[PDB]
Amino acid sequence: PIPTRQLFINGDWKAPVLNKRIPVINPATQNIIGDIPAATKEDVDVAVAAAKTALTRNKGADWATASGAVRARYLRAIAAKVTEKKPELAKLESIDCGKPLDEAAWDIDDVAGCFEYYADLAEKLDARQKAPVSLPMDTFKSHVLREPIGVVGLITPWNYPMLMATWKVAPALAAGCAAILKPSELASLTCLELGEICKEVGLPPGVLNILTGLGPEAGAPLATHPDVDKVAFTGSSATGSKIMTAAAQLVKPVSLELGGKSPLVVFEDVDLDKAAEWAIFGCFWTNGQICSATSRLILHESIATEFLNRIVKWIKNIKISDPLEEGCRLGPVVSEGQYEKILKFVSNAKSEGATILTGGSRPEHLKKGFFIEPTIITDVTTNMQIWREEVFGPVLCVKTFSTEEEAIDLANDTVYGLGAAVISNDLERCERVTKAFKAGIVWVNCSQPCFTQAPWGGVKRSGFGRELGEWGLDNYLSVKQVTQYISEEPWGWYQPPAKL
Amino acid sequence: PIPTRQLFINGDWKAPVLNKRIPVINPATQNIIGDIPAATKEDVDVAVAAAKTALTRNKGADWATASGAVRARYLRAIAAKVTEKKPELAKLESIDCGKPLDEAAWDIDDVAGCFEYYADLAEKLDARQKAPVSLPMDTFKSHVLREPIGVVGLITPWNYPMLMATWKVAPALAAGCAAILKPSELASLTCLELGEICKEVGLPPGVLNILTGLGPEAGAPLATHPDVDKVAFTGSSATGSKIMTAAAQLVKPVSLELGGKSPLVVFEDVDLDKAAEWAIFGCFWTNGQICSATSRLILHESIATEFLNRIVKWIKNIKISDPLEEGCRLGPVVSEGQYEKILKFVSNAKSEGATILTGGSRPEHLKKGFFIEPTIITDVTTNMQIWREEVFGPVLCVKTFSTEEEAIDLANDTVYGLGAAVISNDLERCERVTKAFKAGIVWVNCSQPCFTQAPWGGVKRSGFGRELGEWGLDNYLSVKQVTQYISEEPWGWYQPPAKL
Ligand code: NA
Ligand code: NA
Repeated sequence: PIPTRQLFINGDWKAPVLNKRIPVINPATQNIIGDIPAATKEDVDVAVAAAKTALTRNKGADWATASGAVRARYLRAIAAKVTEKKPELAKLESIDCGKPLDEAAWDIDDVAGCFEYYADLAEKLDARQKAPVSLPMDTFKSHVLREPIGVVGLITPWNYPMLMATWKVAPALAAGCAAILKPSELASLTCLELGEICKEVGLPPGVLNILTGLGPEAGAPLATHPDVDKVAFTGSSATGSKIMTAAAQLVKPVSLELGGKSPLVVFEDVDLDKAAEWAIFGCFWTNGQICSATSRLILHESIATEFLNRIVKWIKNIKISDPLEEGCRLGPVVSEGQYEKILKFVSNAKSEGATILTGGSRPEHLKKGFFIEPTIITDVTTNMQIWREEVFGPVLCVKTFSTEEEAIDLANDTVYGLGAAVISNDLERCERVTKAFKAGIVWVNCSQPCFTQAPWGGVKRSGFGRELGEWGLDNYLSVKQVTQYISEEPWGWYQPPAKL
Repeated sequence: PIPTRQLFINGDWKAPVLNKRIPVINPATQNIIGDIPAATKEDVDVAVAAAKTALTRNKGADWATASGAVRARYLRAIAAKVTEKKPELAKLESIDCGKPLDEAAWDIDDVAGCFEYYADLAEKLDARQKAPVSLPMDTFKSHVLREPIGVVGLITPWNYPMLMATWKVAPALAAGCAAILKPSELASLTCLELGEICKEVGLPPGVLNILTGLGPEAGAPLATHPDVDKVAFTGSSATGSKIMTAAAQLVKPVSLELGGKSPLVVFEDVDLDKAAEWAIFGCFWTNGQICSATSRLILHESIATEFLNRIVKWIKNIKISDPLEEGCRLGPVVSEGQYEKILKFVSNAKSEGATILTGGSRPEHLKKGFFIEPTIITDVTTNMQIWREEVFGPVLCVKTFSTEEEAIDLANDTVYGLGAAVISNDLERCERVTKAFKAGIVWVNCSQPCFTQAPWGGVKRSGFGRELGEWGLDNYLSVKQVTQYISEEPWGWYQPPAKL
């Protein structure tokens, strides 16, 4: 059932030069279920060269210098193909990364949705070219051209395998770039299947190249390659640093989407079951593996007790099972390494004097797989590890407040600044807290809903630059100023040689 | 004559903590003519804290959360002061960095012009807040807020002391940020005078801090400070690499405007005198110390002999003297170190078999000061140092071509990609060569003219990001997405606890 593939390079399948391969593990069962190719520098070198050629081939006429509407057709066709293979792609996603099937299906709709969104942006791009710049002199004219930034390396995480890749691939292709996508080794199946869809769409060879493998072996050489114009990255802050470090040696532009410790602030004037559902979605959905997870509950003390009672009840209704099982609302975490790391976060918080209100370990009824109960940790102190560090599992901590000012202070109490959410019936209070949040994304009376139309990214230690929306496309376009002297007069700055 | 000043921190003059100072040298005379304060980490610490406080003070009401029209008035008032003090400021610039007085007067006009431009942009910004994002669902509403990015470190070079400072300071202040400016230790006089102008205008304390000193002592701590939100930099690629390297540790956003080896392509179908003047302006103007200098001449063989003859005639008419002298069209280079570096490029070019068509050493009639004659180097081969490395002095090297395609390949034969220029009466040929240039900035039928209204920055090894125009303002604004659930229906993703 699980496909066996090569690297996708220059329009076709291709064995890694050193022919190495790595396991595919199903997090729900812990069994090895196949393998994926493991790329090295010599594969990067081939892929990058293929990308270069794809940009220059035929004067760039098939891709780079073609009109946006031409690229748009390719992106619409990729979108229709994804929609066609939805049932299979969603199942491979759930198998590969462990998210509930109903989540994977949502992801696959949004992959198609993203390609279509950027296809429409590609059609609008042609009219955006040669944008006049108004000048305070009639002796010059100036305009702007928007050109493909060039060869791009795209390095993505496993929590939303196909979708994270798409967020980068769609605008990059829409802008006329040629991409090397390096998906997470923990979940590469659906990205490899993106290769097949490229073949079936007839996407020009070298325009998209997919290289699976270990981060240091296959990701790292993208950031140190003379012919890579930009690296776009989503994942850990630590890996971000390393990639940014390496790129510096060649002053290569890098964009970083990183993790966070996002706050959800819940005021007293709310429907408790609505606010309880959003809090669970904010921390436990995607099996807690959300970069922008509201993993810190900032809860008005007047309702603390009854909110926590309600939220625990909701947790008890969450069906935790194999992701493919009907009605699944929580799957296993992606891997053994993470499973053990998450539980260590829970025990450390126990060792520091915090209370496990609910959850804390694997569920009793599941013997195999990396399953963890939705955990709520209470009696939490500002200096505890649980409060400051990203857990990336179904683990929420709770602190209480009374004043709006104290809630904001607790909210902004972190080195990160990706997401933030406020829930209150008082809308002027929502706006006030919105403005006070030091985050790139703020949700009002919800937590987590993510639209392709709107800009996505962090402040402080959560990285920089925005993806999605028009920002997403602009990340892959280089701006060229064209300024023209239209006066027939000599510049007249230097003294001319006398005539005779 | 030459003012004596302290650091400018938190609205007032303040001695370095370790009270060190460093000399000011007149490049024209080589005399020590005064001194400037030399900041260290502990001064950066004080300046950074001062910037922080400045953003939060009175709930940001004076500056950060104030309307754009309020910051505009401060910017217009700075612009008026610069204009008022033009004669003294221009003279200070010339004495400090060595550029002809007529050039410094032009810089000071544009300093004022830049503040005025960004004042207009600060006003327009109020109307750009809360821009709605159009959603494919009636159950959510979304918009964007544009907030100050926060505490910015601004690190600038000596070739346009006040103007380069302004390119960063004006948009940063227009965006409601608070800035720490670290000017070049080779030319800090006019930037310190910006300090006095801030006092006189009543700019809120901490909004602009001016820290003079050594690169590693005063600039470097900006890139490693947890409270610095962004570093904006213009200077050498090597220093750029270092700043980007340090900033990566805290995953801090950095923008780099670096040097290049920019080409000028001159086709046979042109007025030789006009083309000659522009080639001189492109390489020898500002004493050849232009990041975007067209330091490689790509000249059509059919006109090569007679073009080179004309350009030599024009060069002989360039008056080279003390920058304050009436009619000066070439001053000394900024420093001894630069002086010696440039002469080494000329002799290394001779050591490799290239010809020195004109210039090559100091002028005979000037016994003191770091003067170098405008230099044309011919018989150049692509592997020569002179062809590939940035000289940053009045040194032009020449190569010949016959076909448009050969000229483009020569033009793009470089790791850099800041600027580029085409001169031809055939405007359709200009457009073709424009599109083909791998550069951020292209000049048609001229070389070098620079407008505040138009985006400025490089591709490849010349850095990333764009300054000036609306791009300049956006560099200092963080994007905040605000997405609000407006449905009264429950999210309905999770199974609710049974009603009893
Ligand atoms: Na897997
Ligand atoms: Na000086």
